[PDB]
Amino acid sequence: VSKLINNGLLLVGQGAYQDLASPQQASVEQYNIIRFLGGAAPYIQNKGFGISTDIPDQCTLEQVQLFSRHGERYPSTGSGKKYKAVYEKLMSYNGTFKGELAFLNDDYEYFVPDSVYLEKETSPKNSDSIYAGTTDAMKHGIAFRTKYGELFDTNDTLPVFTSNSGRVYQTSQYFARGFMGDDFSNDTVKTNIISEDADMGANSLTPRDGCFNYNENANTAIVDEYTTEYLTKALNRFKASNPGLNITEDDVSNLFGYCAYELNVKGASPMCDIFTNEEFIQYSYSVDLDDYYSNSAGNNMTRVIGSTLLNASLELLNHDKNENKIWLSFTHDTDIEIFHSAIGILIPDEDLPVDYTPFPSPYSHVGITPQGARTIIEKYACGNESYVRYVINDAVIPIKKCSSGPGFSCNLNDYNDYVAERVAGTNYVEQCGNNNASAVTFYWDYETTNYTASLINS
Amino acid sequence: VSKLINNGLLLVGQGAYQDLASPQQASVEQYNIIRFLGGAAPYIQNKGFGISTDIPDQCTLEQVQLFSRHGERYPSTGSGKKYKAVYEKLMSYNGTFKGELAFLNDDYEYFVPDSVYLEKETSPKNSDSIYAGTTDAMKHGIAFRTKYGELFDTNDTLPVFTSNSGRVYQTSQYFARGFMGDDFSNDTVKTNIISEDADMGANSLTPRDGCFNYNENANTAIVDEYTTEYLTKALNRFKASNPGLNITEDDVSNLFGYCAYELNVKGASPMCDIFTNEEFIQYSYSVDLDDYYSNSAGNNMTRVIGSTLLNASLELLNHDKNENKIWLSFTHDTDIEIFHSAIGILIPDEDLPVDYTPFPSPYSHVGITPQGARTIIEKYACGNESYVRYVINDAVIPIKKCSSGPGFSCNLNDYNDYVAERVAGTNYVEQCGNNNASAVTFYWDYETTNYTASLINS
Amino acid sequence: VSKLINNGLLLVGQGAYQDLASPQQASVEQYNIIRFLGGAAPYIQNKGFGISTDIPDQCTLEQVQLFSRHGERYPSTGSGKKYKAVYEKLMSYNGTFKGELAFLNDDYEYFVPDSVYLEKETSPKNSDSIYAGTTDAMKHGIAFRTKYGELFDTNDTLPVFTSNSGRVYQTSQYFARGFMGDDFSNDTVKTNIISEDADMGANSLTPRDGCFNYNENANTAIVDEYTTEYLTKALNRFKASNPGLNITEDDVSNLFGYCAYELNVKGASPMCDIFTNEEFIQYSYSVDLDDYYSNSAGNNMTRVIGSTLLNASLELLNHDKNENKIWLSFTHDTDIEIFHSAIGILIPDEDLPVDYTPFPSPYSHVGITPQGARTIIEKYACGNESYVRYVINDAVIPIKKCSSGPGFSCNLNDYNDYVAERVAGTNYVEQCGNNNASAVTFYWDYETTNYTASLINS
Amino acid sequence: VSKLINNGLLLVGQGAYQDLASPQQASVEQYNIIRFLGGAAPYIQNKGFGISTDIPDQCTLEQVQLFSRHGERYPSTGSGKKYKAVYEKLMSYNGTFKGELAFLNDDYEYFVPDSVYLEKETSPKNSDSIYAGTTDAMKHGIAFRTKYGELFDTNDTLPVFTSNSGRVYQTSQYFARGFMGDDFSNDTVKTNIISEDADMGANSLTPRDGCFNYNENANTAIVDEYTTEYLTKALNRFKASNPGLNITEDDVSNLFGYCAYELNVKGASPMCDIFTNEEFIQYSYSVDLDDYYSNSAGNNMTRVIGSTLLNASLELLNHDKNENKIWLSFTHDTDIEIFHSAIGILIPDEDLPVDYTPFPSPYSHVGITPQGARTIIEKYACGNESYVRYVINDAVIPIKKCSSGPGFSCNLNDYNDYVAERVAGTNYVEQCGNNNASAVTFYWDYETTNYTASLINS
Ligand SMILES: *[C@@H]1O[C@H](CO)[C@@H](O)[C@H](O)[C@H]1NC(C)=O
Ligand SMILES: *[C@@H]1O[C@H](CO)[C@@H](O)[C@H](O)[C@H]1NC(C)=O
Ligand SMILES: *[C@@H]1O[C@H](CO)[C@@H](O)[C@H](O)[C@H]1NC(C)=O
Ligand SMILES: *[C@@H]1O[C@H](CO)[C@@H](O)[C@H](O)[C@H]1NC(C)=O
Ligand SMILES: *[C@@H]1O[C@H](CO)[C@@H](O)[C@H](O)[C@H]1NC(C)=O
Ligand SMILES: *[C@@H]1O[C@H](CO)[C@@H](O)[C@H](O)[C@H]1NC(C)=O
Ligand SMILES: *[C@@H]1O[C@H](CO)[C@@H](O)[C@H](O)[C@H]1NC(C)=O
Ligand SMILES: *[C@@H]1O[C@H](CO)[C@@H](O)[C@H](O)[C@H]1NC(C)=O
Ligand SMILES: *[C@@H]1O[C@H](CO)[C@@H](O)[C@H](O)[C@H]1NC(C)=O
Ligand SMILES: *[C@@H]1O[C@H](CO)[C@@H](O)[C@H](O)[C@H]1NC(C)=O
Repeated sequence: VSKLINNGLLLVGQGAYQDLASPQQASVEQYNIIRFLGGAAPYIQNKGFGISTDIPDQCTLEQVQLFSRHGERYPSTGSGKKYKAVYEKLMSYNGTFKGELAFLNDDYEYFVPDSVYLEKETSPKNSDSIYAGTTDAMKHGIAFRTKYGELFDTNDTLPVFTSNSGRVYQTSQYFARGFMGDDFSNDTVKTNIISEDADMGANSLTPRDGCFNYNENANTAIVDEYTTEYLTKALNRFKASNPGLNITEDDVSNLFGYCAYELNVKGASPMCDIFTNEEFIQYSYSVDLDDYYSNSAGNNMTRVIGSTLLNASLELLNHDKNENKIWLSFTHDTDIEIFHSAIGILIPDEDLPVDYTPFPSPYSHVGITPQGARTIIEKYACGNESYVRYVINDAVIPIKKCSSGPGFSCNLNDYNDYVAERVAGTNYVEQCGNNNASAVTFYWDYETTNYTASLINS
Repeated sequence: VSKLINNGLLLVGQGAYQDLASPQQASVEQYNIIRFLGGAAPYIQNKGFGISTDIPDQCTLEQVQLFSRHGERYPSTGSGKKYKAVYEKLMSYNGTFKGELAFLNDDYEYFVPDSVYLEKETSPKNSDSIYAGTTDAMKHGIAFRTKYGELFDTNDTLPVFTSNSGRVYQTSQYFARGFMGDDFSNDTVKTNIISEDADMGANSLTPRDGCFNYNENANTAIVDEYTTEYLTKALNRFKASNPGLNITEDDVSNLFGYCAYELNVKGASPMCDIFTNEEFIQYSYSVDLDDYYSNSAGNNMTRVIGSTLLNASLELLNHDKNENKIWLSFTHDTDIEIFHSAIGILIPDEDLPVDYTPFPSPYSHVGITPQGARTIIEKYACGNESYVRYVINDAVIPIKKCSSGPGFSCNLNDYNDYVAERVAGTNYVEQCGNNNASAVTFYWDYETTNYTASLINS
Repeated sequence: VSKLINNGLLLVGQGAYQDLASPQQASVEQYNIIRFLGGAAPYIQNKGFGISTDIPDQCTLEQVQLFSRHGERYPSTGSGKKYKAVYEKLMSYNGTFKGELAFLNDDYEYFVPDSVYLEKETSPKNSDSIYAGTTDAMKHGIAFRTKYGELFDTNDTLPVFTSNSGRVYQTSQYFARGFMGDDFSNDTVKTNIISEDADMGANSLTPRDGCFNYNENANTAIVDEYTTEYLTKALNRFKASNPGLNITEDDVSNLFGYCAYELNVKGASPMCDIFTNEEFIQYSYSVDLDDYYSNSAGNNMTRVIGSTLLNASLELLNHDKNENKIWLSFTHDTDIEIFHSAIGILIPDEDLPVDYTPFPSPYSHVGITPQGARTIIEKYACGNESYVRYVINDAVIPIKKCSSGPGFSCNLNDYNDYVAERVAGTNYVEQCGNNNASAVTFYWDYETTNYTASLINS
Repeated sequence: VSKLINNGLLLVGQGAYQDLASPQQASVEQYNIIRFLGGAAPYIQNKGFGISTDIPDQCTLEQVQLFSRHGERYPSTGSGKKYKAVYEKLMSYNGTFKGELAFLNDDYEYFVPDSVYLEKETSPKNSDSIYAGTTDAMKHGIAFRTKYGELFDTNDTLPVFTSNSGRVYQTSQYFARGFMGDDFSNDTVKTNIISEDADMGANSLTPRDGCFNYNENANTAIVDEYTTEYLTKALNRFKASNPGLNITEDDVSNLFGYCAYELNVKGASPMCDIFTNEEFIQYSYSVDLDDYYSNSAGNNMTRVIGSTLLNASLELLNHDKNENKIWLSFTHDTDIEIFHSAIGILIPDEDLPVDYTPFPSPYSHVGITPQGARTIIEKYACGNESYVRYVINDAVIPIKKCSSGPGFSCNLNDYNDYVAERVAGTNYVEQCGNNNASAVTFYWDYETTNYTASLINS
């Protein structure tokens, strides 16, 4: 395939630049396909606000907390089944594909040829893609040591906190290897594998698993009211070039995710080429809708689940005497998204509408959890005060009305009040129905508790 | 001066890319200096939403309206003279400048050589800047012809509507020249210069001029509540390196515009180097506040004023049969802002806060009126329906709840209801206290009325 | 068509960046398709040597000479015929195209639907392409006034020198309009249209036309020895996906130019997608070969033709008292290429080989004459000396062993000796067999001689 | 310090784009500062020729050899101490620095905090630079696995060959770690540390060490003929702004390396801002000259020395049946340069001139050995033939007259003839005067010879 086809991520051409003095006068980031793929496609930085991510001058790093998703991965078992099916449905067309689907004629292989890769991080070992998730995680580890490394005492073991999802675990490991470089060994790094079982309660990197009363589908109804007409138009366009083509809107909907994962896996996907920006945007909003209403503030149970890690993170912030200053936590998009429902920095004031497409989406799921998502809390001293701020996918995201400190940070005293108010009236044990652990302890007790859950293939 | 210094517009270096597979995974556009300079600095495209600006497939162009600001300019008289005063205060420091202000020692000339350039477009003739306002307008005209020229009948004169401001008028001419290329002549283009005189009432590209009850400064005390502490900190930093340096917070505040203008004029400004991102962002928000409360929905009078052009534009869209399909109007940022107060697509639901810095700014002045600002309405037919949409600084901005047409456009029928809602209860004559023209007629009566005001230097 | 397809010019993907800290560590320019299209595709800057194109500090601009090709154009009459034929040959395939050629099924229109555009500059009026040649020329004019404008006395008419090729003429005009801005009129610009008739002799912007003894095909034999096997491999690949496909290597060869012009005309060409880099590179070298041996030092008659303009240019350089300091000449690639055979700055020491592909090509035709090619001679004073240097497609190209002056320039005294040696033993009248004008005079006599040749459609 | 200053590597601003339709029409890579810093500054990819670095379609990887320099490093002892001496001369200026040297006033620290870092790779651990040498090596390993890993059998140990230089050795380990990812261990990788001791003779990654008749300084008097006038001019400029500043031309010459090293160490260097492009280019050529005459074909001894690795590499390509297909060798720039003296693909036909500055430099040292230099031989099968080609710093560099295979590769049969031609009449023992090992055996006998030299700080 020509290097002129699918050789980048931008759904815009050179036309963007045609009347500019400088290419820097152009706004082309908006057209990045990843932003429309619901967090399934490769890592992308948050749009951000222009705030420098450097620690401000005259401030000194006190502590950092990373909450990271796994890196890019193969489809899940469930999705893989869907994509393999739609591939088989497509391939069983009797006819030669024309138009956007013409690539389907060209000895087009299914991008997951071995199902053992389903659920796995893409890596140099199983993928030819530059967007390999383990690569993402290693490069992140490196970058992260570069920036926050002065907080690391090399006489200390680096603790790593990870759920037992194999891909989350492998992320944590590639991250730690990036961070530690040629000092990485079984002795300089201790990984605490925190089980996803419901019996971990709030003592978890996936506290939703112990929250029995949380129904992620509490709002599927409202989400289903959002138009799917773009799926029909697209299906109809495919049929116009391919008469008799037997696929549905359901098949078409699956092809956005198919695009995202083939991109992850192969580094380029012809499946990405079949949709217009406008279809991408509507697909994207249907994902924001789904995630907002399942995983964020649209679901009235995410505050309480999200607060477990908000609390623990705040405890870490408040304890300045801990020898360890670097908190490395790895988990899933959903956990990070629910954590964000409690953080409250990327959460809209009102529930998302379904009767129109809002611009922008008041809730951007990919701005919070792309593949390789990173939610970082920086703590630093400036004079006689400590300040806290969030760096979400490499953008500083100021806490609303707590952004007066250097780098639009929140005085730790004010951050205390902010968190208090976010978590007011939450009670995990009681709202969730789970009498296991009521709070996170694993950041503190991992030396005396063995977090060695075995890895699951999810 | 090293080509490594001020060789671009981005307030970020290469660290943005350091853990990515592709540079397209980076979000660096948030860091563009222009976005913090309040519309004073060169043109920049609206961040946008990824909507293809192309006319959608199966859609046929019917009409386009352009509402354009003048291009990049030299400082106005007031600002220029304020910049000259600050320059002179700096030059009379006795001492060698150190730190960020050191460039002041280096035969640093004031950037406006001749005060005759105040108020004027920068151009190849008066400026060595690639960011020249006339270049921007000319390239825009070319691009605009390339996009919309199928709508132009070459047997017909191109009408141009411009206010009689020199810079605005010159913009219109460079644009028309870009548009018409080697067909440009006093025969193929007829420019209607619409006076900024208050006696023009609503029949004006600057209807605020005839609005007597409009007080742009009505909300200054609110606006002035916003923090100036960053100015003090910046000043103290300058003083720390330059003991006894005698300038004010007011001076420092003017150095932002000085930066924006020296950038326009010279193509680079050492003065841009003296601020942190955090200062630019607060500066930027002070401008958003001032313009929101003066020129937008913060001021109760702007909806009535803005509605004059909104109505006129709607009359144009409603009228199928006009031989002329390309509307080209040139005016100031203020008029376009007030216009947008009535358009209502880039207007926040609520008044801007003053007691903290919101992220993002709920009202982005530079998203609407950068130098060389362009507000475009495209009208196109898809099937048996006509659709309208806005392209503001090269980004489609869908109308809230009127964006289900192709390319997120509004059915002209629905667009009628939207406009009616926007202009409801407005009355120029009565609200403004002006009994001259009550409505725009210049788009229709310009062949019988001689619109030929003499140019003013403002 | 997806904005992920053909949305740039680079025959490389994101893979180039995958192991870098900064995207600026990547070399991706080498992959620009334009460089392989033999000067037929849009303008591209010369690779260059990193030499700043600014006039050095402490130097002051004395004089500038532009020798410019026309901008991007539609195919010629001859080429158009070839491309239309290959399109018709392709379209008459009975079968559905598969593979690279699949786009041929998709209601693929021939990109020159009206033959009146053959030979013409692409423009906003006849083309949707951002690469419109008139746009290129206008933007150049603007840029050129920005840089060299201090040499322009606005009390003077700008003289423009152009051959009577309609597209060259139109280039000169769009250039002059860019340069003059809103001061462009019949009075501020005087265009001297220099006939391409053989009877102009050396008094010509196309002195090859008066050189009867010049045989551009003196070396076709050696050029034909260069491998064409890549054409077979490509043809075979097309046939493998399309059994029965009746096209030849001749057809395939025509498709590189078809790619180049559809790119010019439409801004993107699916025809560009059918070749590998390796085919592009070999096509490209066959063009370098052809042009080197026809138009440059491989042909023993180009020195003498090239010296006519080298001499005239040098005369202009030596006459510091001329009121006019800006020499604007427009002509064809071949004339500029032959001029370069005499200039000697981009000419290899040995003739090009044909029995292998050399890397790099010792003679890069597209580095000298892309569409919109610009060969500029800058003259500037530094202290008590004047210096001369070449800026070829926006890159400074130092004269070998005359690059000691500021900006790697040649002292005008040394430049005199350099030109003397380049033109030693040339005699246009005698070597060419033409007893018309023996030397260029039109730079000096255009006020008293009327250069108003009528425009030809070539 | 402003993010507008030193925020990139390019010695050009936005003016490069000002008359283009697409920024991809610009040639800005010529302006990269790295290309003028003589291999001292961060990694940069070879400018290259547009050849796709992908394995050609229908070709199957058979073998790869990597010859890698150490990554970016701190200054060597000598250079570091020279930089410290210049820093101290500058700091003892009594006076406030003005002009380009003003940053010297701003609590400007010397960039090597601890002399223990001299000779060492920059890494996340000792450096906050994105350009860290270890990061570069690690990312390279990842990329290399992604490209070549189909050739790796995971049942087999990965052998690594490195010299015992600390920085080289560390490079090899970061690379291997990138390559092996979470499979890296002392079991999956076996590193063979090949001593730099002269007693190693030709069985060495640094065979120049055992070559007694090799005088790297044989040609210093030739090299010293090249102009130093630019140093005087630079110095006089520094003096003009700083009266009585007491530094030499020698000092100024060292400030180029200081720039390169501070860039490596800090990620930005104010010292890079003190030179013009024209000075960097002359500096750059002084380094090309020195290295051409010391480490390449300018020195009569390098072909014999280089031929040791050329022969060994050829023995590897000739031997189909080795279970190991991935050769990873790590050594210094000097060894790779001398290697290239025998490879002969980036070697000029003639000795470099000294009496002027050629464009381009006929021998580009940084094109061969930037920090993190990579010379790769790929061997792949196309049909019943095997092909060999070179990828130097991410660019395919075809062998002259052996580039007609797919991807401009050389049939291994032809490659044998090429190598034989290159090594003809060479004899290490006799030409070098060293009777220790006469040939490389370490690639074959490393499982029976213990290659385990102790690390040196050089
Ligand atoms: C390093 O860690 C050990 C074991 O935790 C501790 O006892 C010792 O105090 C530490 N050494 C230094 C130099 O900090
Ligand atoms: C914790 O959760 C697990 C799984 O739901 C359950 O078996 C156990 O009873 C719980 N423990 C308590 C004390 O509720
Ligand atoms: C968070 O901590 C507060 C105490 O500050 C507590 O009342 C609340 O239950 C906690 N929320 C969760 C879900 O852990
Ligand atoms: C806009 O038009 C409406 C009727 O559509 C009219 O009643 C109203 O006064 C107009 N507003 C202005 C301010 O021109
Ligand atoms: C129109 O505007 C003028 C100038 O401001 C004002 O003085 C006059 O009263 C107005 N005329 C009418 C008819 O209201
Ligand atoms: C302008 O040009 C005219 C006519 O060529 C000439 O006579 C006059 O001297 C010039 N005026 C100035 C101010 O240079
Ligand atoms: C000049 O050239 C033309 C065309 O070739 C020819 O008719 C004429 O005779 C020539 N004049 C002389 C004096 O040779
Ligand atoms: C160039 O000028 C020289 C005189 O300097 C002359 O001998 C030669 O004929 C000229 N060459 C051409 C072709 O005009
Ligand atoms: C390279 O190998 C040849 C035989 O192929 C041998 O005669 C020659 O001496 C070798 N050169 C070196 C320097 O190892
Ligand atoms: C090998 O090299 C050593 C160390 O430089 C040298 O002294 C010795 O003579 C050599 N040995 C032989 C066998 O030539």
